[PDB]
Amino acid sequence: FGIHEEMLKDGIRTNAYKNAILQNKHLFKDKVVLDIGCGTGILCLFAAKAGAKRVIGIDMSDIIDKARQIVSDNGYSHVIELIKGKVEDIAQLPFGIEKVDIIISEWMGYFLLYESMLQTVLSARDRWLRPGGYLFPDKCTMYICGIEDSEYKRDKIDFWDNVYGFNFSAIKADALREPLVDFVESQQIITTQSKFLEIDLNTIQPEDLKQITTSFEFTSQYQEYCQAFVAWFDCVFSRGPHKPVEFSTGPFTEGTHWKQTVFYLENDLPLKPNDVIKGTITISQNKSNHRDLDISMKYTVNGGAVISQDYIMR
Amino acid sequence: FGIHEEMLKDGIRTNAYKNAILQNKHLFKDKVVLDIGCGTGILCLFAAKAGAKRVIGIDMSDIIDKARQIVSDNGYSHVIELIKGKVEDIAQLPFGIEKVDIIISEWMGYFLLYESMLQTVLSARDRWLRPGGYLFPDKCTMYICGIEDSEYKRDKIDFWDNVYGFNFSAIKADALREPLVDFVESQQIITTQSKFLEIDLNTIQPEDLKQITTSFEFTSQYQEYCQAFVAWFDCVFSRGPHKPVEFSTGPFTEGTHWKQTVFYLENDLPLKPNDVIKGTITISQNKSNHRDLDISMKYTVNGGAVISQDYIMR
Ligand SMILES: Nc1ncnc2c1ncn2[C@@H]1O[C@H](CSCC[C@H](N)C(=O)O)[C@@H](O)[C@H]1O
Ligand SMILES: Nc1ncnc2c1ncn2[C@@H]1O[C@H](CSCC[C@H](N)C(=O)O)[C@@H](O)[C@H]1O
Repeated sequence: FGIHEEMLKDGIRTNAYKNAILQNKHLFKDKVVLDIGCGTGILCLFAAKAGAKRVIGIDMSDIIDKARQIVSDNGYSHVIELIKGKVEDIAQLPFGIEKVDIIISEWMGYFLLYESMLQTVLSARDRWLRPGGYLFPDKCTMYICGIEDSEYKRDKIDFWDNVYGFNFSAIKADALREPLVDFVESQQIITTQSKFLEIDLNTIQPEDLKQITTSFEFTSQYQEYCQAFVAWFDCVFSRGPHKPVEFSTGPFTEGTHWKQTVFYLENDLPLKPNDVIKGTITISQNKSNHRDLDISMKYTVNGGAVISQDYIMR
Repeated sequence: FGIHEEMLKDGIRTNAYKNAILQNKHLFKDKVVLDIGCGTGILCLFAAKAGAKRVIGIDMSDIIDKARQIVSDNGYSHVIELIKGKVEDIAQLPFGIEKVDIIISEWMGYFLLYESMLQTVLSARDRWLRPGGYLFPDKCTMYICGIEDSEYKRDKIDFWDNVYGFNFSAIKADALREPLVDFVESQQIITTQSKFLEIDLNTIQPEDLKQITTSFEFTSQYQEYCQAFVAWFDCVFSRGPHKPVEFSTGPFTEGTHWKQTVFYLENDLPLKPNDVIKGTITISQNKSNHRDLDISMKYTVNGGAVISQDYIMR
């Protein structure tokens, strides 16, 4: 339903795709393009307008029926073919196509990896992408920093101490364990930013994602309390475009429907300028429900004792 | 997860329940209370504090495990018993309880009836409520009026005419068929209000809800275009409380998590003062997906020809 309105109205995201595709007619002319999760078909339309010989869109949604009408209303029924189905249940691609030159996908989830189609795209890549072929986009980088969020933490967390006079503190750890998807103001940031993960769709393998372990390090700029870490991702169309096309979901630039991801700390960190926060973040699917994402943090401040907190995005 | 944060933070709703319960200790003292869909247990806690002998909460959610801890942390483990389960799959109530004096429930959905627990409450009533017993709340009234919403209609509807130069108009009827749950400003209202439905939980029967047919009539106050109808409901704890307790989800009062429900019109209505809009609204569950709600409108303006529009809440 309205899920497609949201992405189309996400101007930062859609223009990034539009520019990467339409500015590179030379790369798209007469090629075979596969759009994974085509939805309403806007990306397919871009690729057709850019000169592709064939655009094959896959989507498991019933949106497909109306996407075909949109393709026809814009004159592309001979170029764009849409398939209702999960990518995993496609025997052959139509028209006897066996390899494709370009895969377009919008796979990125919240916190990049939450309920993402990454695995589906990697399988499509392994089954169909010709050697040397291109993934639009193909590189995503995650960043993390520390913020001051005293107001929002007292409202979302310490609310549970006294609810109409009752003690609801038994719920507090469950409130803390859920990362919040929300916009953060950049003036709340009180540390440098740390690139802590890069995902390269040209090289990554499916088993690399079973469990992600990574490191992060950032530096306090203020005498201040830190109540949360905030994380976002930048996405780059790097291989293929004549010039690289980029967009960010971070707080320093116009918002996107992914917002940012806020990880509330159990205990506020009192930070002095030049204090160093460094640790590891481990990301993996939840054992009891595979749609859920387990995120585990272990870090220190100036070598202090290890602080550890576990989150579940569900 | 955070669904319970939302209702607790809904002050209009929670205070209405708190006042109806805690202001009527005389009615609750030494009685047996059933809370349908108890969640975190706040309503159970109110009923216990009001003097109930026994409070039985039912919830099909795993929230129950933490709700039991909250009950214990507030000293009520001997009064409040919680059952994980659907009401439809409960053999006997515990402690050999066979009848109950009061049913509390928060059954109201969006547009009152969308994904509501009404049917579950009526079954609990028929199985367990003693003759003459009370339902908290027991009366809900729906209201509807016409609004000016030219800005939001051009953004949510005529957006589809031209999307990055492409014609997406094939989607426009699907955008119009989805009612929007959103807040409306009262100064957008340009008609009188029409009570079009009342639900009396003391008397209503399950088969009465298979298909609801009702009438509405309201009157234009301005020379203006009408782009949508807006609907909300008021809820009343009428039988039981010493004085009636009420709350509204309408635009003239503080917002609630139910917001209001906006029905965009296919064709704007040009209204003159004292123009009369009258018709029928038919509400029933969708044949192909029973979670969905079909809403059909047929109306006239000053006896003009019949205008009809169909909506699906899904
Ligand atoms: N395994 C899978 N196989 C096929 N489609 C999938 C899939 N997993 C998710 N999808 C589909 O991928 C889409 C991603 S939303 C992307 C929408 C489109 N690019 C636009 O801008 O409108 C969804 O519509 C969903 O139905
Ligand atoms: N058929 C059914 N049987 C038992 N519980 C149900 C049910 N249908 C819905 N529910 C439960 O009813 C609850 C309604 S939300 C009400 C929450 C509570 N009154 C509070 O203020 O926190 C949900 O938690 C849901 O799990």
